[PDB]
Amino acid sequence: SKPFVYWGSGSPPCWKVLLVLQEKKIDYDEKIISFSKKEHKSEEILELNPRGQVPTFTDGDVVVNESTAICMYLEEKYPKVPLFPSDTTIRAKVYQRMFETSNISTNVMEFVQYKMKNKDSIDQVLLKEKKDKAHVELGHWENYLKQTGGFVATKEFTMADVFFFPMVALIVRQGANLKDSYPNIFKYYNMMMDRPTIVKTMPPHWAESDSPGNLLDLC
Amino acid sequence: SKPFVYWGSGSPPCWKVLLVLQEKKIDYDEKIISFSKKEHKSEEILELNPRGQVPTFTDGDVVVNESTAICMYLEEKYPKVPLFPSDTTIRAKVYQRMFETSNISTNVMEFVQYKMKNKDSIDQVLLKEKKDKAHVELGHWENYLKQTGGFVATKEFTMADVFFFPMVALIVRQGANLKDSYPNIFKYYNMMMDRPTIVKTMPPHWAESDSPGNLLDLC
Repeated sequence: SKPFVYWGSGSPPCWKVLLVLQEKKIDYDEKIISFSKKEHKSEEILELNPRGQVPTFTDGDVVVNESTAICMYLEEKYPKVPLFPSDTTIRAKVYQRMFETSNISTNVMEFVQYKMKNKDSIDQVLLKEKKDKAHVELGHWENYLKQTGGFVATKEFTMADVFFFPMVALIVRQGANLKDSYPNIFKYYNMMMDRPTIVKTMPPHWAESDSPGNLLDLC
Repeated sequence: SKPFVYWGSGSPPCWKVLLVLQEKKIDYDEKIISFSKKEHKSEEILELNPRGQVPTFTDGDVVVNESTAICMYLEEKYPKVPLFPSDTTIRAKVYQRMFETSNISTNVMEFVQYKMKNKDSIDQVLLKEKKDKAHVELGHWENYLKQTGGFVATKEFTMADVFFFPMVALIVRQGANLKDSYPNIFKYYNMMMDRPTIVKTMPPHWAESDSPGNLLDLC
């Protein structure tokens, strides 16, 4: 009857879900949980999601948890505002961009991961690899955006941008200065940051919290 | 006109693609590359896939690389033999299982990862965590299979099994003894191993190569 979504601030998988709902204009109920207070580990969550993770989503009797699965279900259940074009060939490219975004987590966020799981423990001999790998990954997306001149997969907003943008917003959040090193991504970020649905779904805790600044040196 | 797939032995993302093609009975051309000889890094591959990875797939003018994207494209382009049921609610569960399989790589394969990236370097204090985490992850799937009594998402073979099985076959390949600890997964594995399409797509190099045996102690 009416989708309900349990989610938390700062979580790209949660953001993906909110963006799809907003873009498709679907009315939904929500429960903003507290990560710092471990509410994603509550019994109400576990009943619906034995992994005790967010997002956890329900829609009538339907219950779905994996962020990507939720997005796919919403696109299929509410076809009114399609986040995929109709041409099968073009759709293939949207799917390609969507799933390729996972490489950003691995190749880029690992630079932020390492600068924490053992910080104050120099190893710039290897650290060079990671930072360099982050630059290589970003290069791909820089090119993609350069090629489209608009969004990440086509000249129109699609499911691919739902997956991509949150990752870019997170990167900027960590203090990355993309203006001159990655002009197209920066331009993409600025355009998207002005999109009403994105404005509505910015992570609530970022406004009053300081940027961790783990990518201030990325460049 | 006729799909063409570049792929390598032992790669779950490649296996996923071959299974979809075989299950849907789509006729395709193929180029079996050599990982040990770095043919996935060839110029012919790079032209199609700048990441120099496999699987790389083409179908006429369409070019798609991400394994999941390839599978989605095939399901959409060749609807004759659907790997998804028609009911949107049930499809949601198939999507859920498909994407949740990624946790197996992270929670289970990490036990195999660690027992290599720094083997002969005891740390059973932490090692306990990893092994234990692998058991927790497998528990979920044990339950799922217990609940269905058949396949991983429903009582019918679906896209979810395409994603799941390769990961289980890999686990067994590493020497896991699931018979008594995870009876339903073992039963699932045996049934699937007898499925003609799986028989046809077993990783070619496994027959004459010894099992790495990194999960012989998992139990």
